Amino acid sequence: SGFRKMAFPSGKVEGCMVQVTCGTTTLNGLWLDDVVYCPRHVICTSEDMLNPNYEDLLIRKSNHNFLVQAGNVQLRVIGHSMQNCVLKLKVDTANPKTPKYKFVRIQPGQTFSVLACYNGSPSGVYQCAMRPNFTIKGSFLNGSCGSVGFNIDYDCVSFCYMHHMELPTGVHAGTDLEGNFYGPFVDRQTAQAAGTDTTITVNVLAWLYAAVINGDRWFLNRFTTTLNDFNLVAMKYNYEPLTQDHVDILGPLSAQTGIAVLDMCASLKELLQNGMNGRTILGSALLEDEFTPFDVVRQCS
Amino acid sequence: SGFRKMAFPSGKVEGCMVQVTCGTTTLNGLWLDDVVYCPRHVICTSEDMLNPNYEDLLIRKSNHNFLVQAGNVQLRVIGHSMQNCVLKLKVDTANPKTPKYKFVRIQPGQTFSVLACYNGSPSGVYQCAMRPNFTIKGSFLNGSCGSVGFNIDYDCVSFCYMHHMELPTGVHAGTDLEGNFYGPFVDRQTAQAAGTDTTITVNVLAWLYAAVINGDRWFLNRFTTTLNDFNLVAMKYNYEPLTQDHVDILGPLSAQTGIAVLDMCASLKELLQNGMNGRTILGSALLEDEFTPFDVVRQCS
Ligand SMILES: *[C@](O)(C(=O)NC1CCCC1)[C@H](C[C@@H]1CCNC1=O)NC(=O)[C@@H]1[C@H]2CCC[C@H]2CN1C(=O)[C@@H](NC(=O)C(F)(F)F)C1CCCCC1
Ligand SMILES: *[C@](O)(C(=O)NC1CCCC1)[C@H](C[C@@H]1CCNC1=O)NC(=O)[C@@H]1[C@H]2CCC[C@H]2CN1C(=O)[C@@H](NC(=O)C(F)(F)F)C1CCCCC1
Repeated sequence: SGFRKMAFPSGKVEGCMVQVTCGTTTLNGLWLDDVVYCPRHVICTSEDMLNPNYEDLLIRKSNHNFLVQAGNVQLRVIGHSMQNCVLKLKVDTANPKTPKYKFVRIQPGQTFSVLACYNGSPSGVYQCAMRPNFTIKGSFLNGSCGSVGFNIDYDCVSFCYMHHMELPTGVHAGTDLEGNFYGPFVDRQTAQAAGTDTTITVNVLAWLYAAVINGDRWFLNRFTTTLNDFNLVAMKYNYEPLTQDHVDILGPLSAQTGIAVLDMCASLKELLQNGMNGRTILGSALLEDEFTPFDVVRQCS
Repeated sequence: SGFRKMAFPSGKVEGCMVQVTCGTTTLNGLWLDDVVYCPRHVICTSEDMLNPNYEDLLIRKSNHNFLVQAGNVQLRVIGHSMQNCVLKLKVDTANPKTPKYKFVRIQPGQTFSVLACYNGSPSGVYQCAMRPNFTIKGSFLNGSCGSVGFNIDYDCVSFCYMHHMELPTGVHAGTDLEGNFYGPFVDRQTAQAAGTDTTITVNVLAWLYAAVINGDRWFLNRFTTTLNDFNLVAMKYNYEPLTQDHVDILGPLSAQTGIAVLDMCASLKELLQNGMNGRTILGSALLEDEFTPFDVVRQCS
């Protein structure tokens, strides 16, 4: 039945995307009820960005310094406040398309959908993982700032990411919707570096189970192993240690396939030690770590 | 800035997805104006599907044999007709969320976004290519039938795919919105086979340009080649021949990077002849053929 990098349907979030302008700076905002959330660096000039004092920069602004456009209609700003690295703009109209929503802070290894936006206009949607080093491997150009990441459980949108910056390795960094950065990054145009990344082991194992459920079995073997002996090989290949919490989460997939977790661990070990020898798994020549156990169950129903 | 398999925002299509039930068969339909489009096999029992006569099966049905649910509201059917492999259900309410739309039949090598749907509820969105053998490498379970594929240009949705079936290789087949199958497939549970697939050469070249635009340059070389000598190596690696039409389409990417098309061809030749030697391009260990030149320009702005 097949296995694809699948994003959440983006309709509930499209209806919240607006354009926020302050002087010559234009980026994207999220309009929920009578509040528009955007990156605070909207109030910055090129010069300010080298070493901004945001509190100073903001006390020098008024409501009228902020143009908020929902498509054609201009929303009148009637209030502003900063929360960490996000600006909150109180507007005179509650968004009639406000979905059921929450603000959630995701953990490294968890996945979410990104709605790339330019000038408040949705451009595309794709799935990302919060990397262990708190970066995301996104696709973001100038104008993307204020684009959000989200999960949809039932009809409730859980917002977990707002886009702020690109690092020199070509990966991306931003905040939760309360304005707290993921990882040790700051909203200043200064030399900053992604820390060394690791492979999300539990997600590789989840993807191996997805493979089996779709009829790729070539990489399986009769062997098993212990959490301990497996984790020695993980250490060696720059893979996150696997925990009992990780084995427990892989349970439903373990049952559905009848392959024990520590049996599937023995498969990963041999793949790590010998490579794939010109073969592929779910159309990849690399071990994929951007599917969670939940993503695999969800998609393989 | 990064490169991702990116789907169109799915909002305009979510607002068109309905559930169609006929007896015990439930699948998805597309509600545009006062018409609901769905797979004609909705009128089939398990038994009928082994060798249906659809004309017969349909003449034995009335408007009242079709329950159409848009979320919680039931739409009253006031007409029905078959067009090839699609059923058209005239309903008593024009869809207030009908976007600007077209029905288009796409060519092999072209891409589109799929909104996977179950019980008329959007489940996920992802990008697909119409393969040269007229299959798509989708992710579709029982209940997916009636799920649509589409491109969005300006605010106009061009619908190009409706889902009908899975082939034994685990790839998928269906129709345009006028009910004509892509490829030599029929809507009957009988032994049918995907033909041998080729790699979309123009899309691999487009993806190499995307690579250069994002700073992957390792695979470039000083050499060039001719269309003919390149096509000799394409033949050998099960790659579609490249045409002047393909070279012309790659022009804007050729210009933007200053790498001539036949220069980038000499790179593909060496990648085909010697492989990648443990290196990756845009995070893939395989040559990717599901990005069009348009997809690369659009995303790499
Ligand atoms: C974002 O602000 C944006 O989209 N703003 C638009 C409105 C005004 C101009 C465009 C922008 C998004 C990135 C641009 C390229 N790809 C992106 O994802 N972010 C930034 O430009 C961001 C600002 C805001 C906080 C810090 C500064 C600098 N910055 C960066 O992304 C830079 N990164 C760094 O300085 C650092 F080293 F990572 F810290 C990039 C440096 C290379 C060139 C592109 C920007
Ligand atoms: C689709 O009709 C559906 O979703 N309908 C729902 C309502 C009733 C039950 C589910 C369904 C979608 C596929 C099922 C698995 N994944 C899919 O993409 N299509 C079919 O089942 C389709 C019907 C309609 C036209 C032909 C028959 C048979 N069929 C198939 O997909 C089978 N393929 C073939 O018979 C053939 F060889 F390709 F010709 C599949 C065979 C094995 C896998 C399950 C069905």
